Amino acid sequence: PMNIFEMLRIDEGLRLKIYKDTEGYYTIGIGHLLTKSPSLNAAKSELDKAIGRNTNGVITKDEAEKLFNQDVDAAVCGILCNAKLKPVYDSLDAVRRAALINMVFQMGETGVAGFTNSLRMLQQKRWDEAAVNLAKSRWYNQTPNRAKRVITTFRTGTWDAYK
Amino acid sequence: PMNIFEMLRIDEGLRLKIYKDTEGYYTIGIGHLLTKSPSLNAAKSELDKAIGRNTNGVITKDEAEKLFNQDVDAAVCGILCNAKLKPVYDSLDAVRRAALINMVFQMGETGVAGFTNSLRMLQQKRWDEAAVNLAKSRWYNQTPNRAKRVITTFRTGTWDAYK
Amino acid sequence: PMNIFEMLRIDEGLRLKIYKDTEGYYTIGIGHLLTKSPSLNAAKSELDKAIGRNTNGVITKDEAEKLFNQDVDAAVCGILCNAKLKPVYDSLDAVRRAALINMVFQMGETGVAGFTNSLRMLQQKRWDEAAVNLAKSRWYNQTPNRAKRVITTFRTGTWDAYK
Amino acid sequence: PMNIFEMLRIDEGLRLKIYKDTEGYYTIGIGHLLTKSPSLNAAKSELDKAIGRNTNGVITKDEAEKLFNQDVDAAVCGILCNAKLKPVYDSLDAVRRAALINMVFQMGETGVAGFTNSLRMLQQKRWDEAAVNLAKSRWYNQTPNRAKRVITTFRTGTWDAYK
Ligand SMILES: [Cl-]
Ligand SMILES: [Cl-]
Ligand SMILES: [Cl-]
Ligand SMILES: [Cl-]
Ligand SMILES: [Cl-]
Ligand SMILES: [Cl-]
Ligand SMILES: [Cl-]
Ligand SMILES: [Cl-]
Ligand SMILES: [Cl-]
Ligand SMILES: [Cl-]
Ligand SMILES: [Cl-]
Ligand SMILES: [Cl-]
Repeated sequence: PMNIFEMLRIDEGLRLKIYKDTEGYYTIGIGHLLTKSPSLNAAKSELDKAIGRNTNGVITKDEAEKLFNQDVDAAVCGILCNAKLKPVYDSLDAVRRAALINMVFQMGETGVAGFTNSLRMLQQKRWDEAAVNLAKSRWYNQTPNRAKRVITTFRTGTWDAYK
Repeated sequence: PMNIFEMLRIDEGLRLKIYKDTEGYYTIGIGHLLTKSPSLNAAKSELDKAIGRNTNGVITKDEAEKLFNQDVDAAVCGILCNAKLKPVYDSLDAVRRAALINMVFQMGETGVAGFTNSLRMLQQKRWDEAAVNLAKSRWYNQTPNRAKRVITTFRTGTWDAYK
Repeated sequence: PMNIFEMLRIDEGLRLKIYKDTEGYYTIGIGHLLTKSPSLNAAKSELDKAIGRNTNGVITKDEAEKLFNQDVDAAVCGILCNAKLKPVYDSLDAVRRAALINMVFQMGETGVAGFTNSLRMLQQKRWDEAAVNLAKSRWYNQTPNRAKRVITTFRTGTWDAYK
Repeated sequence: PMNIFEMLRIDEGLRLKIYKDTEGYYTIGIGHLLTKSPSLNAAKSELDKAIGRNTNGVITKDEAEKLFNQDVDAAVCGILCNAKLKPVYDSLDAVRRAALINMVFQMGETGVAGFTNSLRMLQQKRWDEAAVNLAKSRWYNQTPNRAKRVITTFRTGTWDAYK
C-alpha cells in the first residue's frame, strides 16, 4: 500500500539506528536530523527526549513513523505560511500534495517556494508543463532519480513511480 | 551607526541590481532570492510584484531595506515557531538576537536549530563556551570570516566585529 | 464511523447554506467564518473564491469537508507554534488530539493555551484530573454540553461521548 | 513620544500587578493573559517563569515592555501567516501597521481577518472608505472609544488620536 510514509521511505530511507547524513550530521528515521553537534551522546540525548525512552540510538519503525509525522506536520505548516506555496497546496489532491511535501523534506519550504513558474503551472493544473520545467532544474541535475519520481507524481497524480 | 541591516549588508552584501547567488539563482538586495527559474524575465516579474514598480531589475536602497525587513520578520517568525530557537531568542538581547537572525539568513531556521549544544550554552549565558563550540563547526569551516564575526557578536554582545 | 469531522459536525454543526453564527457573522460548513462584512454578497464572493465555483451560497458536503480540513490544518499549525500547546499535542494520541483541536475550533489557540494547569495534567497523562479541572471552568459553564463531550474524550481517549 | 507601546498602553492599559481581565482571567502588563486557571498561585508561577524572577505578582515597566514585545511579535507572525492579513500588512506604513496590530491584540488574527471589505480598502489605500466601513461594525459598537482611535489611525496615518 502506497502513501506518503512509503514514498519518503523510498526517497530518504528508513534508518532505525543513528547515522550520519550527507553533511555528516547525526540523523535517524526518515531523514530526521537530530543535531549538528559532533557528539553521538548529544544525538542520543536529543533522540531520547523526542522518543521518551532510553533508546541507545536505535528506534522502532513505529517511533520512526511518529517522528516522520511530526516532520510532515512541520512541512505542511511551513507550506501554509508561505504565500507562494499555500495556494498551490490548497489546490492539490492528496498524491500531488505528497510530492510537494517530499520537495519540502529535501530542500525546505523556502527552497520549494523558489520554483515560481512551475508552481504557477501546478496551480493551473498544467501538470506536464510543470513536469517538463522541473526536469530542467538544478534540483533535477543534483538528485535525478528522486526528482524524476517526484516529477512523475506531479505529472500523473498517481503513485506509479513508487510501485 | 551599526544595526542588523548594516550587519547583514556586510555579511550578505547589498546589491541593487539582480544578480546570481552562489547557487546560480536570481537574487537582489540583502540576499533576497527572487526565483529559482532560469528566466531573468521571471525574476523581474517577481521583483516588480514585490516592489509595486516597473524596476527593470534595479531597486533603491530603501526598497532593498523593505525587502530586508520582510526577510527579518520571516526569520523571527521561524525562530518563534521553533522549539529549539524560541527560548534562546526570548532570552537574548538585541545584539545577540541579530547574530541569531544572521545565522537564519544564512542557513534557515532548521539549520540553526541543529546547534543543540551551542544553543543551550547561549540560553545559559555561557557566551564564550558557545563561541568556542561554534568555531569547531562545519558552518565555521565553510564560511569562516562570516562565522567569526557572528561568533564574536555572541561572545561580546557588541557590534565590534562589524566596526 | 467516528472521526474528527464527525465529532466537529456534532459540536459545530454541518450547514451547507450560508448562515449567521452566534455573533451575527456569515458562516458555512463546520463553523467556517466567511466574513464579518454585513453583506451577503461579500460572503458569497469569499465563498466562491474559496471553492472555485459559483455556489449561490450553498456548498456540497465534500466542499464543506475541504474547508473543514483547511481549518483543521490551521488549528494544528497554531498548536504547533504555541509553546504551551505543542508539547501536549506531541504527547497525545489521535482521539485526544481531536479533542484539543475541537477546543481550538471553539476558542482559538491562544484561548486553549490559557488552561495551563489542565494542559500540564494532560501532558502527564493525568486524564481524570485534567477532566475534573476543566469541568470547573468558565468554558464549561458557557457551553456545558460540548465541554462535557470534549472532556469525556480527554478522560476516556475514546469517541464514546459522540456515539 | 508616541509609538506602538504607548498606543496599546492607552488602549489596553499598563498594569504592573496581576489583575483579572474582563473575562475574569489573570492578566498583567499590556493585556498579557497569564492563565485561565482560577489560581492566583498558578498565575504567579506562569509570570515568574516568563520573567525569570520571583515577582510576587508585580513586574516593572521594563518587564511589561518585554512581555509586550513578545506579544507584538506573536501578532506580527499571525498576521504574516494569514492570507488575508499579510498582503495588507506588507503594504502598510509603520503607523497603520500599529493600528492593525492593535486590532490583533484585541480580537486575534482570525478576528481581524474577517473584515474582508475593509482590508481590501486598506490595501488599495482607500483610507477614509475603510474607516467609514469599520465604524459600522459590531467591533465599533462594542468598544467605540478604542475603535474610533484605531480607525482615526487608519484614516490619517498619524498618531493624532493618541496625542
Ligand atoms: Cl488536482
Ligand atoms: Cl520554476
Ligand atoms: Cl537521486
Ligand atoms: Cl543577554
Ligand atoms: Cl552545537
Ligand atoms: Cl566567510
Ligand atoms: Cl496518550
Ligand atoms: Cl487550567
Ligand atoms: Cl453546549
Ligand atoms: Cl501606506
Ligand atoms: Cl469589512
Ligand atoms: Cl472602548
